[PDB]
Amino acid sequence: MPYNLPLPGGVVPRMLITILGTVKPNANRIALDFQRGNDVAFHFNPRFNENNRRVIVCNTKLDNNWGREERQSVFPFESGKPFKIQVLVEPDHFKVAVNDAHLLQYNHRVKKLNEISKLGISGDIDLTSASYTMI
Ligand SMILES: CC(=O)N[C@H]1[C@@H](O[C@H](C)[C@H](N)C(=O)O)O[C@H](CO)[C@H](O)[C@@H]1O[C@@H]1O[C@H](CO)[C@H](O)[C@H](O)[C@H]1O
Repeated sequence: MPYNLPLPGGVVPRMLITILGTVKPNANRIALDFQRGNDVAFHFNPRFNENNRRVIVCNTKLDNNWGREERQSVFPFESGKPFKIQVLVEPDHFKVAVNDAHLLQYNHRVKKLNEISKLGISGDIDLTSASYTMI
Protein backbone atom coordinates (compact mmCIF):
# COMPACT_ATOMS: atom_id res chain seq x y z
CA MET A 1 0.00 0.00 0.00
CA PRO A 2 1.03 3.66 -0.61
CA TYR A 3 -0.26 6.78 1.23
CA ASN A 4 1.02 9.63 3.41
CA LEU A 5 -0.94 11.50 6.10
CA PRO A 6 0.71 14.93 6.53
CA LEU A 7 1.07 16.02 10.16
CA PRO A 8 1.56 19.79 9.92
CA GLY A 9 3.25 20.97 13.10
CA GLY A 10 4.46 17.46 13.79
CA VAL A 11 3.38 15.00 16.46
CA VAL A 12 2.22 16.50 19.76
CA PRO A 13 0.72 15.17 23.02
CA ARG A 14 -3.08 14.80 23.05
CA MET A 15 -3.02 14.14 19.32
CA LEU A 16 -5.26 11.21 18.31
CA ILE A 17 -4.80 9.63 14.87
CA THR A 18 -7.50 7.35 13.45
CA ILE A 19 -7.05 4.86 10.63
CA LEU A 20 -10.06 3.07 9.18
CA GLY A 21 -9.94 0.40 6.51
CA THR A 22 -10.38 -3.24 5.57
CA VAL A 23 -7.55 -5.78 5.54
CA LYS A 24 -7.17 -7.28 2.06
CA PRO A 25 -7.79 -10.98 1.42
CA ASN A 26 -4.68 -13.14 1.88
CA ALA A 27 -2.99 -10.20 3.61
CA ASN A 28 0.72 -10.51 4.34
CA ARG A 29 1.67 -7.26 6.05
CA ILE A 30 0.64 -3.82 7.23
CA ALA A 31 2.71 -0.89 8.18
CA LEU A 32 2.41 2.53 9.78
CA ASP A 33 5.53 4.66 9.51
CA PHE A 34 5.75 7.87 11.57
CA GLN A 35 8.61 9.67 9.85
CA ARG A 36 11.10 12.35 10.86
CA GLY A 37 13.14 13.16 7.76
CA ASN A 38 14.88 9.92 6.78
CA ASP A 39 14.36 8.44 10.25
CA VAL A 40 11.31 6.38 11.15
CA ALA A 41 10.32 7.42 14.67
CA PHE A 42 7.71 4.69 15.06
CA HIS A 43 7.24 1.66 12.80
CA PHE A 44 4.04 -0.35 13.48
CA ASN A 45 4.24 -3.55 11.42
CA PRO A 46 1.65 -6.35 11.72
CA ARG A 47 3.02 -9.48 10.01
CA PHE A 48 0.44 -12.13 9.12
CA ASN A 49 2.81 -15.02 8.48
CA GLU A 50 6.28 -15.17 9.97
CA ASN A 51 7.11 -18.87 10.31
CA ASN A 52 3.38 -19.58 10.68
CA ARG A 53 3.05 -17.09 13.52
CA ARG A 54 1.26 -13.75 13.44
CA VAL A 55 3.14 -10.93 15.10
CA ILE A 56 3.23 -7.16 15.40
CA VAL A 57 6.73 -5.76 15.06
CA CYS A 58 7.44 -2.25 16.30
CA ASN A 59 10.76 -0.44 15.85
CA THR A 60 12.60 2.81 15.11
CA LYS A 61 15.01 3.57 12.28
CA LEU A 62 17.76 6.02 12.95
CA ASP A 63 20.42 6.97 10.33
CA ASN A 64 19.23 4.13 8.10
CA ASN A 65 19.56 1.54 10.88
CA TRP A 66 16.70 -0.35 12.53
CA GLY A 67 16.91 -0.52 16.31
CA ARG A 68 15.78 -3.10 18.85
CA GLU A 69 12.43 -4.57 17.85
CA GLU A 70 9.52 -4.65 20.28
CA ARG A 71 7.22 -7.58 19.45
CA GLN A 72 3.56 -8.12 20.32
CA SER A 73 1.78 -11.46 19.76
CA VAL A 74 -1.73 -10.16 20.44
CA PHE A 75 -2.96 -9.85 16.84
CA PRO A 76 -6.51 -8.49 16.32
CA PHE A 77 -6.35 -8.18 12.50
CA GLU A 78 -8.08 -10.59 10.06
CA SER A 79 -7.77 -10.87 6.28
CA GLY A 80 -10.89 -9.44 4.65
CA LYS A 81 -12.14 -7.82 7.87
CA PRO A 82 -12.65 -4.10 8.62
CA PHE A 83 -10.41 -2.54 11.26
CA LYS A 84 -9.80 0.65 13.19
CA ILE A 85 -6.40 1.72 14.43
CA GLN A 86 -6.14 4.56 16.94
CA VAL A 87 -2.82 6.12 17.88
CA LEU A 88 -2.87 8.46 20.85
CA VAL A 89 0.24 10.54 21.36
CA GLU A 90 1.46 10.90 24.94
CA PRO A 91 4.56 12.82 26.07
CA ASP A 92 6.38 9.51 26.68
CA HIS A 93 4.88 7.02 24.26
CA PHE A 94 2.51 6.26 21.38
CA LYS A 95 -0.56 4.41 22.66
CA VAL A 96 -2.13 2.05 20.12
CA ALA A 97 -5.63 0.59 20.22
CA VAL A 98 -7.28 -1.55 17.54
CA ASN A 99 -11.03 -2.01 17.25
CA ASP A 100 -11.44 0.04 20.44
CA ALA A 101 -9.28 -2.29 22.52
CA HIS A 102 -5.89 -1.28 23.89
CA LEU A 103 -3.16 -3.14 22.01
CA LEU A 104 0.27 -1.77 22.85
CA GLN A 105 2.45 1.14 23.93
CA TYR A 106 5.66 2.26 22.21
CA ASN A 107 8.00 4.54 24.17
CA HIS A 108 9.40 7.47 22.21
CA ARG A 109 12.97 6.97 20.98
CA VAL A 110 12.84 10.01 18.69
CA LYS A 111 12.36 12.82 21.23
CA LYS A 112 11.64 15.83 18.99
CA LEU A 113 8.02 14.88 18.34
CA ASN A 114 7.49 18.20 16.55
CA GLU A 115 9.79 17.00 13.76
CA ILE A 116 7.69 13.98 13.08
CA SER A 117 6.08 15.50 9.99
CA LYS A 118 4.11 12.63 8.48
CA LEU A 119 2.60 9.17 8.83
CA GLY A 120 3.05 6.69 6.01
CA ILE A 121 0.34 4.05 5.70
CA SER A 122 1.12 0.95 3.64
CA GLY A 123 0.63 -2.79 3.30
CA ASP A 124 -2.26 -5.05 2.36
CA ILE A 125 -5.28 -2.89 3.20
CA ASP A 126 -8.04 -0.90 1.56
CA LEU A 127 -7.84 2.51 3.24
CA THR A 128 -11.13 4.24 4.03
CA SER A 129 -9.78 7.21 6.01
CA ALA A 130 -6.76 8.53 7.90
CA SER A 131 -7.26 11.57 10.13
CA TYR A 132 -6.29 13.21 13.41
CA THR A 133 -7.58 15.59 16.08
CA MET A 134 -6.85 16.71 19.65
CA ILE A 135 -8.61 15.43 22.77
C1 LIG B 1 12.75 -9.75 5.17
C2 LIG B 1 12.62 -9.70 6.56
O1 LIG B 1 11.39 -9.79 7.13
N1 LIG B 1 13.70 -9.56 7.32
C3 LIG B 1 13.62 -9.51 8.79
C4 LIG B 1 14.80 -10.31 9.36
O2 LIG B 1 16.02 -9.76 8.85
C5 LIG B 1 17.09 -10.72 8.94
C6 LIG B 1 18.29 -10.09 9.66
C7 LIG B 1 17.51 -11.17 7.54
N2 LIG B 1 17.70 -9.99 6.69
C8 LIG B 1 16.44 -12.07 6.92
O3 LIG B 1 15.31 -12.08 7.45
O4 LIG B 1 16.78 -12.74 5.91
O5 LIG B 1 14.78 -10.24 10.80
C9 LIG B 1 14.92 -8.89 11.26
C10 LIG B 1 14.93 -8.89 12.80
O6 LIG B 1 16.02 -9.69 13.27
C11 LIG B 1 13.75 -8.04 10.77
O7 LIG B 1 12.52 -8.56 11.29
C12 LIG B 1 13.70 -8.05 9.24
O8 LIG B 1 12.54 -7.37 8.75
C13 LIG B 1 12.68 -5.94 8.86
O9 LIG B 1 12.19 -5.51 10.13
C14 LIG B 1 12.25 -4.08 10.28
C15 LIG B 1 11.78 -3.66 11.67
O10 LIG B 1 12.66 -4.21 12.66
C16 LIG B 1 11.35 -3.42 9.23
O11 LIG B 1 10.01 -3.88 9.40
C17 LIG B 1 11.84 -3.80 7.83
O12 LIG B 1 10.95 -3.26 6.85
C18 LIG B 1 11.87 -5.32 7.71
O13 LIG B 1 12.44 -5.69 6.45
